[PDB]
Amino acid sequence: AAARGSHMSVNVIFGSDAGATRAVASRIAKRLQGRAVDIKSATTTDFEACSLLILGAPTYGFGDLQTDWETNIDKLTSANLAGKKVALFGTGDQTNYPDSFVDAMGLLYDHVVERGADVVGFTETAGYDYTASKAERDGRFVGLALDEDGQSSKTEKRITEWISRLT
Amino acid sequence: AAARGSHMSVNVIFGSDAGATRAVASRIAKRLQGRAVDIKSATTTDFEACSLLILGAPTYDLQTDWETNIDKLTSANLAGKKVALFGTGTNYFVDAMGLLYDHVVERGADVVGFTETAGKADGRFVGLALDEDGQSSKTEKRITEWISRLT
Ligand SMILES: Cc1cc2nc3c(=O)[nH]c(=O)nc-3n(C[C@H](O)[C@H](O)[C@H](O)COP(=O)(O)O)c2cc1C
Ligand SMILES: Cc1cc2nc3c(=O)[nH]c(=O)nc-3n(C[C@H](O)[C@H](O)[C@H](O)COP(=O)(O)O)c2cc1C
Repeated sequence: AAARGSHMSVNVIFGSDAGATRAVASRIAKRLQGRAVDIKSATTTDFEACSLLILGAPTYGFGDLQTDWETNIDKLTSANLAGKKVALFGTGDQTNYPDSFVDAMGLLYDHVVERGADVVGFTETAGYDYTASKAERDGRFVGLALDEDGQSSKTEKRITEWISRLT
Repeated sequence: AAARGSHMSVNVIFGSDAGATRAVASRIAKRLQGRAVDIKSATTTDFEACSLLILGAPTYDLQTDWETNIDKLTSANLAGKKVALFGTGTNYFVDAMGLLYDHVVERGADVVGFTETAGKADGRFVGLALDEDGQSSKTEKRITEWISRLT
């Protein structure tokens, strides 16, 4: 008999290549008393069996989705997300990639809106320096944009402010 | 933020018309730190979002709500999932358990919690057969032993 893994019905599904998003997802999971699930081991049930779903991904290549997310994107497209509360967080480097900043978060946003999820947790682009981002809509981000490479000292505050809006 | 409803990953989907199975499922869940879900309000997610699935039904001979809602069972991915069965049933025994046993086996759910018939569901009981009508003082003991076999 295995534990559910968290008290609250929160599933944080993430992808990571160098561990930055993995650590951020675990930090987010703790605050909401949720589970941190790697997209490589996630199931469609992980997308559906939660009252609040949070998807996280870094941006790799030329503004593309992280490789595990692309391979496992079926688990997302085959999940019933209609009317489900969904939030997004993205890791990226705004200094070295100012034209494709957290672009993978925008790719995930398009994918969950098509499946009918109610997306919450929009953030402002004020403290960020970037030229273009697929994660930007109406002058704001579709979720929490974090830069562990050059702005790690601000992620702790950004996570604190972002979560308070999700509850 | 809503709680999952149980600490352990156990979902007890049951069916009851008079309240006998309902009460037994509640007790089993409390002991296993699981959720008790009526099949009328159950979801396919309730079938899949657990490491141990426990299906309960009275014999009336499947209970009417279970047949009407059998979609949720046939459309749930139980392949390789651990599933256990408990059945409620002198005047007649736990026949609906066997109908529920066949369904989960057809889905591909590894069935556990087989029970001795010493007290249509070989030579061993496929799950916890409970007779609340005339043997209720032994149901608590039968549950105790059954839980030991599941852990
Ligand atoms: C080859 C490569 C391409 C990247 N492309 C982008 C990009 O287009 N946009 C962005 O915001 N960050 C980009 N980054 C930065 C990463 O997304 C950032 O380091 C992130 O924190 C990595 O998360 P992880 O360590 O969990 O994999 C790139 C990094 C590398 C190594
Ligand atoms: C019409 C009818 C048929 C029944 N058929 C069976 C049967 O074949 N086998 C059995 O063991 N019990 C049978 N029972 C007994 C019930 O399964 C038993 O009373 C059970 O505890 C009912 O559970 P519930 O009150 O949660 O619905 C039947 C009861 C009724 C009213």
